[PDB]
Amino acid sequence: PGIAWIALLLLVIFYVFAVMGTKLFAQSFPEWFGTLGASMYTLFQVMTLESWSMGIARPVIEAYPWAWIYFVSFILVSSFTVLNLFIGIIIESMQSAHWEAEDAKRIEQEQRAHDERLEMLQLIRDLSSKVDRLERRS
Amino acid sequence: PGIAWIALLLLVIFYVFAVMGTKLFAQSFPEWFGTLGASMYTLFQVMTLESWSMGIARPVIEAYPWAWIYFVSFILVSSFTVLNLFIGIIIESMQSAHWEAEDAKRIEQEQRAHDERLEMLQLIRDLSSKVDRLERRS
Amino acid sequence: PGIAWIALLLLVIFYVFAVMGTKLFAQSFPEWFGTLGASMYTLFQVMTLESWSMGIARPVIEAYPWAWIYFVSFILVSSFTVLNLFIGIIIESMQSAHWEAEDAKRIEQEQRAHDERLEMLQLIRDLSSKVDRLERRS
Amino acid sequence: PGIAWIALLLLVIFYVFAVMGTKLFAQSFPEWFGTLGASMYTLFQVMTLESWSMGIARPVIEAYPWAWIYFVSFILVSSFTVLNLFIGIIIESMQSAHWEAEDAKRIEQEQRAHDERLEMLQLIRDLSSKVDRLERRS
Ligand SMILES: [Ca+2]
Ligand SMILES: [Ca+2]
Ligand SMILES: [Ca+2]
Ligand SMILES: [Ca+2]
Ligand SMILES: [Ca+2]
Ligand SMILES: [Ca+2]
Ligand SMILES: [Ca+2]
Repeated sequence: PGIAWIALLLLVIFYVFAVMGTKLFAQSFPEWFGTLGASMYTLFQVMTLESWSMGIARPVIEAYPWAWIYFVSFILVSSFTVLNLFIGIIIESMQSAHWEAEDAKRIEQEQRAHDERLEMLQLIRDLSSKVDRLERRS
Repeated sequence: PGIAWIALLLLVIFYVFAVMGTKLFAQSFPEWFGTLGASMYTLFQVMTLESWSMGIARPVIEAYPWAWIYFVSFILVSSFTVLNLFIGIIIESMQSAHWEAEDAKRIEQEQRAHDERLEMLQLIRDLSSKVDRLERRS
Repeated sequence: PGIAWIALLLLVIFYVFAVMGTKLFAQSFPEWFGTLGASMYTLFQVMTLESWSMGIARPVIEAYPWAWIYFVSFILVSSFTVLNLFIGIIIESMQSAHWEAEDAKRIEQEQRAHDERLEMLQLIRDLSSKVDRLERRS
Repeated sequence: PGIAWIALLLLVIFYVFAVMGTKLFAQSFPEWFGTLGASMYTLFQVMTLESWSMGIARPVIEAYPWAWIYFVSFILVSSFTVLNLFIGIIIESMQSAHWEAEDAKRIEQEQRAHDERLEMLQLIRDLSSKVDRLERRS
């Protein structure tokens, strides 16, 4: 398993949508969608929210007015799995730098005293056997 | 309740302002605010700050010179209830993955020794009952 | 007293800079820096990094070629005292929604047994006198 | 060394890349890469994703087709070694306003009852040497 597991999913979405868009727009916007290789570029350009609608979406949507859905969704999904991936890094850093190291520094402190108690206990019971061996001796 | 509760709120702010925009600018920016759906689009774009100002705000502000307040507010609000949503996940995931788990492991490893303590205590007053039972017997 | 103290500071930076730019560029970029309240806009737009350079800076810098330091520094400072403020919310949220109620659950779980151990102690000294009065009573 | 150590790294990449693009695009794109401190600029602008591609890269890629790798990877690398640094601020901020304080108040609270325990044991042992000097007396 892993984080670099969404970066697979994401790089899947990235490919999924790239070809999806070559299929539609390569037709009429052959500089943006003319090949797969430009889609990849344009889709990275588009993920980076740089003249995404004004530049690309609008004039495409100019053509295929439903294209909006294609652009909007892509952005939603794309950026959103980066949020899930940006988070994956916050977590697997924020419960790694401190929380995996204390995670065991108090897993160790705590069992370093069920060790003191359970000996102290054993000590008081060799007291009870020494005392209760002197109501059986008085 | 929930954090998919601000996703309701946001998706109202978004519809509020969409109808606000359409009612206003539909008139003279009918490309952007021509329909409710048109503004729903524009405002996604404005939210993604992609030629948001140079593209939409400023030209809407030339015509309607107070629209800045509209646009700057919508941005401030919308984006702000995403910061309020983006953290709604770093929290609900950073204290759900590390700190829901330990929350019970140290809730446990503490109440596991009110066990050892309160029983070992008992052992001592059973010893105190056996010894004080032998100054009243010596 | 709080996080809104940078909000103040950042609302300072915003004001200082909006005047400095009015005094400089009002002159030749009046639409952007003509009034105070339009440098306020323009620097809201600069802060949002929307056509920031290619739309404002490049042009201002065509004219005044040291204005770069102005823009860059503003951006740096601005988005930095925001990174500073953005975090002053993850922090003031992640040790407030979890690390505040535990912070008192196990400052209280702790002091619930300096109050057991320290009763258990006496009860053991009360066994040390009643026994130490039996090497002298034997 | 730490957060400010990737600021060295980032400030490395930034430099690396600037001279590269000056040794490359200084020729044909001299507004952006004519000099060093124009690549330094353009690169800042390119980093902040302001017209990075439609403005710079796409036209640079109009000259040199492979130039794409140059801008993509700068963004990938650059923006990435800030995710790395941004996060190095939530971390070295998160477990530092709440967790460099508790990790010592709980290094302490634990150490104050190795001290309670330890003295209690001794108290039990001296209780034992007293009892065990009373099998041998009775
Ligand atoms: Ca533009
Ligand atoms: Ca149009
Ligand atoms: Ca904790
Ligand atoms: Ca005007
Ligand atoms: Ca020029
Ligand atoms: Ca050209
Ligand atoms: Ca404890």
